[PDB]
Amino acid sequence: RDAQRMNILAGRIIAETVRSTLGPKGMDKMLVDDLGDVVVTNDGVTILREMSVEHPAAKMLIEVAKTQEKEVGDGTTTAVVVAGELLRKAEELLDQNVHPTIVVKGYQAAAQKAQELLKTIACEVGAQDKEILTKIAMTSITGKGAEKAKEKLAEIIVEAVSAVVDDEGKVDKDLIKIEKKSGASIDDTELIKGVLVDKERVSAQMPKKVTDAKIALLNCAIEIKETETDAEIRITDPAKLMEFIEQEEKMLKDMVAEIKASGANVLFCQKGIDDLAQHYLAKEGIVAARRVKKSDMEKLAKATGANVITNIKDLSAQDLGDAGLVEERKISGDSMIFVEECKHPKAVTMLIRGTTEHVIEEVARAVDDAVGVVGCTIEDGRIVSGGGSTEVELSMKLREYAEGISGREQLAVRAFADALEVIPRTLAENAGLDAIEILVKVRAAHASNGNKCAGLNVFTGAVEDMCENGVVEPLRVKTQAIQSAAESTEMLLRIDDVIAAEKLR
Repeated sequence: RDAQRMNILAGRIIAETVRSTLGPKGMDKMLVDDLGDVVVTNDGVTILREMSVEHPAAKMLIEVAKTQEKEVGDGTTTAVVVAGELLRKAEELLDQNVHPTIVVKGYQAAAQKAQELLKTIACEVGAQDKEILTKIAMTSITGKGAEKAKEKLAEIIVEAVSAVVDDEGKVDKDLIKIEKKSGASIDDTELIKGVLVDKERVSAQMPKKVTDAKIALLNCAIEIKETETDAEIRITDPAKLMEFIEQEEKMLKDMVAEIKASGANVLFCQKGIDDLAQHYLAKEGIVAARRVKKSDMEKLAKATGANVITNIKDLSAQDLGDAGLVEERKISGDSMIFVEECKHPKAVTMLIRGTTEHVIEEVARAVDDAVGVVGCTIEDGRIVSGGGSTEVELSMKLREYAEGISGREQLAVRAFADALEVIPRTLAENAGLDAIEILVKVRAAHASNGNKCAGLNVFTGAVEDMCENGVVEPLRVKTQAIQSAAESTEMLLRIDDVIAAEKLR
């Protein structure tokens, strides 16, 4: 009859299914299709990418989740859960024959007020505090499962982001490369200022350590060259077969000789190298190598100011780079070259070691997500208490602000505050504790002059300080969550007419 009555209860099917999969714990409810492609993965946004939709109302809430994921990378599921909880409470007031106009404005007023309340609560942090940067790092890796040396990994990751601090105060993830190389264990983890490579020197006669070496890049290969124009070899006299072998002796002499005249102590190459070319580099004594990714040939020139040289004949001194200290040694595994550059570090890297290929890949994913959490703090410089210790504080202040709004509509803004208690309730139910007798203790810590960092810890299972245990989350995730949640609910309250048309392009 009314239709709308049946669409409100439809939204209570997606939020509940993606409610337990939030936080450390969370059982997976896989609804595989008839094909049988089971993909057990405790994830939320992934469930929305492969699932048949029943009503068009459930499709609009997916757009706001994708735009927020690429910009943040985490916390998008915290909005759809709290969103659905708001519609369930609105039914208590809908029965009173309330008009949607006065209801939709009640949430916008409380949401707009929360934008100013979340600022004073956010604590300021500098780009050199070695006490807050270390806590936010260890909190993210704890959930990965690596009790071998998580304390050391938190001290090295903070030393890198704290050293590549540009003048404007931003941070680029491209300036931190990753290297997956097996070793003895994680204890051998160390961050080198530069770039490593397992390509050992082809000849042992080459120098083992050279200080202030001129880097030289060659985009072409060191083999038989060929003119850009069309050309084909033609043989008719069998006596000329020996001249071709002798002709290469001259081309591979004056060409390679120019490298030494330019003052190039180190050389690099991508493709293979001619067999006879190994003799020229033996008498001169210059470092060389082969097989190098094209992407690596760009960071070296960008990190030192060098320029690629496609023709050795057109080589110059300005195009040469400047290596800090090159040397080949071993560090619990296969020997590798260390092309360091501490005189002016423009792009560092990171090396991780493990016992097996399956172990390094696990921690390899944590270093990427860790930079995202700390990467946004250095840019904004504002953080808030974690563990859901932000909504319970605002809910008590909105009651005072709701008193100023006279008339028979103050109950609307008040009902929105009571619905924000779902965050501390989900984490409490997953821990196996009652969420009715514990909600009173969290209020004592925020009564009058209580601390502004109290929260419930899932591990210990009792109210503690988020700053002491190390629980903390960015501020941008909270602004976008309240901002998106404030606009997401509008998609349901504003609409008031079923669309039963035909032919819509």
